[PDB]
Amino acid sequence: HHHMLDLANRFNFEGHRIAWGTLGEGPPLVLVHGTPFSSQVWRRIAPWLARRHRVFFYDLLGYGQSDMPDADVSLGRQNVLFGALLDEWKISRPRVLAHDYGGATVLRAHFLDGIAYSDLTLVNPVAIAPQGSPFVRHVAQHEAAFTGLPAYAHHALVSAYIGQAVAQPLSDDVLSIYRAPWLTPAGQAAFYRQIAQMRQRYIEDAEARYAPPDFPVRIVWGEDDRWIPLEQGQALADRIANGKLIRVPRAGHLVQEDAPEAIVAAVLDR
Amino acid sequence: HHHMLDLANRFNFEGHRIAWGTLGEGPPLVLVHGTPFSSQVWRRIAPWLARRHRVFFYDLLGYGQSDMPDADVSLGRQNVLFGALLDEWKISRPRVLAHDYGGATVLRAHFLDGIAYSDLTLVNPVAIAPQGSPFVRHVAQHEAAFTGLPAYAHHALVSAYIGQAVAQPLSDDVLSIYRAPWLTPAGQAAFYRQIAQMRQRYIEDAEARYAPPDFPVRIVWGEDDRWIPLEQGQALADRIANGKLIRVPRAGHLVQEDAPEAIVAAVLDR
Amino acid sequence: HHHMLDLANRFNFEGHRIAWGTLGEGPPLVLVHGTPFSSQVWRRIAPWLARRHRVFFYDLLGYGQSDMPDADVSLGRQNVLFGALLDEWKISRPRVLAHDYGGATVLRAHFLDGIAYSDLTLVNPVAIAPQGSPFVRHVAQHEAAFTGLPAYAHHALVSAYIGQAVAQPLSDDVLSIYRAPWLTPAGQAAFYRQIAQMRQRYIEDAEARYAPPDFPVRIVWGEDDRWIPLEQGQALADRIANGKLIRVPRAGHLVQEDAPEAIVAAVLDR
Amino acid sequence: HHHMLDLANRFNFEGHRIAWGTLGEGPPLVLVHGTPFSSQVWRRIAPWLARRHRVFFYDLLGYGQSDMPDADVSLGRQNVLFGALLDEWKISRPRVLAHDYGGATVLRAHFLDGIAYSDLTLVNPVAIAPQGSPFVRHVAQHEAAFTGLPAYAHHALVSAYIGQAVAQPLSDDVLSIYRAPWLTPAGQAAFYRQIAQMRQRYIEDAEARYAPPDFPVRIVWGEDDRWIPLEQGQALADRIANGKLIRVPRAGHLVQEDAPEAIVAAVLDR
Ligand SMILES: [Cl-]
Ligand SMILES: [Cl-]
Ligand SMILES: [Cl-]
Ligand SMILES: [Cl-]
Ligand SMILES: [Cl-]
Ligand SMILES: [Cl-]
Ligand SMILES: [Cl-]
Ligand SMILES: [Cl-]
Ligand SMILES: [Mg+2]
Ligand SMILES: [Mg+2]
Repeated sequence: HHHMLDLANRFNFEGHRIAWGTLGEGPPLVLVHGTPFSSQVWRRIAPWLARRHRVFFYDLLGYGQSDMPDADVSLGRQNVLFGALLDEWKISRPRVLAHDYGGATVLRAHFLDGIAYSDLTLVNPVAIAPQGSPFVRHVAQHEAAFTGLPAYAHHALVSAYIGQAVAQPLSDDVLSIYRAPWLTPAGQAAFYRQIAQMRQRYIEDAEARYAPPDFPVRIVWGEDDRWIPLEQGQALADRIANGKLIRVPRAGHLVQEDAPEAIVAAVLDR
Repeated sequence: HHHMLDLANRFNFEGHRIAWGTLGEGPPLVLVHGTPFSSQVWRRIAPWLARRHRVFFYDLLGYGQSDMPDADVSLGRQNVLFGALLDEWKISRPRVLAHDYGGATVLRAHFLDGIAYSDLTLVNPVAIAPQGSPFVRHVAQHEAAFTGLPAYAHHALVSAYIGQAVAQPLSDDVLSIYRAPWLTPAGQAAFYRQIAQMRQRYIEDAEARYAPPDFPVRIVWGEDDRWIPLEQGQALADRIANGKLIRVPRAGHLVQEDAPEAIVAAVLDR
Repeated sequence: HHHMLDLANRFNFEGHRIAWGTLGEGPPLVLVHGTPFSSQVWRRIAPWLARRHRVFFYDLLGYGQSDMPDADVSLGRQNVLFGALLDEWKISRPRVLAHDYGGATVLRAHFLDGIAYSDLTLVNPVAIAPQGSPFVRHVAQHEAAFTGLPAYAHHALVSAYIGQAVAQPLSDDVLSIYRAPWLTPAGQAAFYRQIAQMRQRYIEDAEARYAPPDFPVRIVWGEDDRWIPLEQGQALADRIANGKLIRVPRAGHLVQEDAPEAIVAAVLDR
Repeated sequence: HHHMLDLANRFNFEGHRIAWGTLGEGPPLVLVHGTPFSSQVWRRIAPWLARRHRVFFYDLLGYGQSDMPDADVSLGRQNVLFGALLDEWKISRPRVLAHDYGGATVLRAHFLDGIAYSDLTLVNPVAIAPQGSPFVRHVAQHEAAFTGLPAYAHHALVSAYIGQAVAQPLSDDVLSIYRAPWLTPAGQAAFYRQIAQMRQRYIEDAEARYAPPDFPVRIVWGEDDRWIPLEQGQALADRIANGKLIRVPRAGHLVQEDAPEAIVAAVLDR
């Protein structure tokens, strides 16, 4: 596979270590991943965006190379960390590129917390409620029953769940990039924890304020998304992007794997 | 793959349909499968045994093509069904070939119910208490939590669980033979039902009476079985087979897939 | 996989039908593939370039969906066809995006035939002599022996040869896209024919004239190319691009499959 | 996969080392493989035949672990070696189990050289003229073009050719067992060498003498054999086996991989 992004740095967020890294120089561009993934979703994207921007990426608290504490790692926490990183990085009016729960996080940070962006690219965002597959919804009710699974059975569930996000099946090498953080004893608990902490109110609170903002918004949408119906993406575009949707054929929820070129084009050909 | 066995007959067992079939002519030989499989474990074995025997095979109540009722399908039921079928078939002193819970069933039918056999070939039988893999032991405590899973997640767990039974991974075609009965709504509930009903007492009651029986016994034992430790196979051989164990290297629990030739040899090369 | 590009049009070139298609509106951009592939190498690239350009793509004579005649299909012919299509399409100073033998063809058309471009993006071009893989050099000496192979053996060789062009193995569905044109009786003969017609002089004639052209030029280079050494890519960049290569890590010859996002970035982030 | 047979011994055949091994004790049983394979075709069969026989197996000159000389390795040589081994092993009237060119060899040794057997089991033997797949016939006419292939192309050809012998595709681990001897520089030359040395006369000379022998003959025939038409198997059965075939459904030429249990049953169930 293509190389993993180097998240060399550690930011202390309220006693938790947050992994982050940067590439390139120029105007700031911040990349925000979703669940159950990590900044590695940008490994074929960030290097091309870094030719003309200083690109920032970090792993959400509870994900990837960041700490996975027995603590609040929900969307109620992630926009606080997002704002804290922008201040740590001393950046103003960043370009923002965000996927899934990362999209929820930057929509909360703008509409609830007032953070100004220079422009915003969303990729299959979780943005209007209710949201959540039946698996997420069922697992959230039996957390201890799933965290206690034998390692191989957990391995199989994580592998299948990640597989639902793509229209083209991943190679095992690539699937491993996203699965591996969840396979340690801490990671297995962390996987079901962030599912169990999901709550509709985090998205509903942001959605109540949606309106076209004072910066351009574009929404890249994998048409074959098994998790969110296409018409929900169009409804979001109607609400904040003047009805504009960048539809990506033969791509599922994880457009970064099915069609990273689509995201590169959307950001660079703006 | 090889042809599936035709189980074209239906026997009424206390109001439940039991699928069964036969091949060949000659002395009777009855094949008994275990969990979570079906008579299809004999599809590469029964045709060769049928050259000189009238071979009978049936699907346990709750498995395969037999009915999957919300009722007792435990080992406490299966020996009753086994004896009822021997009566229905009007067979006396069959040769017996049995695997896993099929082995427990024919051991109970002989040592508890007094049924005489011509000879007995066991393949990785569940015969010594306690028995239960980590997945079965864990899932037994969370039945509704697992039956409630979305189809693709249950699909993932069943595929992985079946995979633990073999040393050489199955092709998808062959895995599908064993997985498919558990994927309908009734099959999904039935899969977790037969796990929830497992009890050590069904094995313990037979084990308390173990001794060399009044017919030849041999035990074919896949050495790499992930579900039953070799020590219990050695114990069974010491208790009922005068220390004789046919160890099969590089074969897991499901010897019928890793090394069906070993079972054909054990039965035919007396 | 992603949709195949629709090449619904046919151009009559000296009695041979040439397949081609177009997407988008605006300034013209022409895409030129290489061997042994087709315009399908642009199926994840052309749609994004078509957002702001009218994209044209065609299959080289002897390739893809174009006719596969028992005639000259070498690079000596392809620049004549390229110029004929530009005239047919009535396009002036197109942007050009070209790979492998497509690069050789557009370099010949500019440096030998004087055709003007407004911009040139080359991807792992065949441009510096000598060029040719071990398979090509061997098979060029035994055309009849390989054409005479039974279908499944030719199938295996074409599959293996195509696989040498990528760093990440293709799915069988994607490999089929590129292999299928070569599997008919006519396609099997055409595959070895275009190998046997290769000659270094077609490259050498163009190379003698290389200098920085009067339009911008950039070279995308998959670093792990098994068919062209990096040093020849650098030599070309030294001659026509002021020493600049856009290096693509973990990408082989067929950057379109290993890293299509790199090509999209190189064209659009100009 | 199941472990490889240990051919621990070496026999001097006319200045060439021949690999051979034995398992078990009791009456002799000699196993003879065919092309392009080795004694490893018996790795799941020989251990079960050894429970009551002393089983002998060796690799044909030119194959497997035996020497691969630039010398005659054809069927014209192999019956000489077979007779020399029987004499070296001091065995008389052995049971014989032979496949493919191994069948041709033991048929030639009996009907042309007069060696008496006590029992003969043939598996998809080469025995009736003419015999030879289009791949074999074409490669035999262009030997130098194929031996000079790049290693990866030879690897793909050998893999595909072996794949034609099975109805169920091999795992790569198992395919490796059969492919590996042909991948060294010496093995690559040796692979095309034994194809190029094939001649119909070796079969025709034996076929002219076929008649029911003074020992039992059984013919195991994989019904899906792509290399030898079923009609030639029935023709052989009519001439030396009283018209009897042991048909094996859903098995190809290499019955040892598709259905080793069928060969075990055929030898032992008597
Ligand atoms: Cl902090
Ligand atoms: Cl909620
Ligand atoms: Cl219990
Ligand atoms: Cl694709
Ligand atoms: Cl013309
Ligand atoms: Cl030349
Ligand atoms: Cl190998
Ligand atoms: Cl000949
Ligand atoms: Mg288990
Ligand atoms: Mg022992």
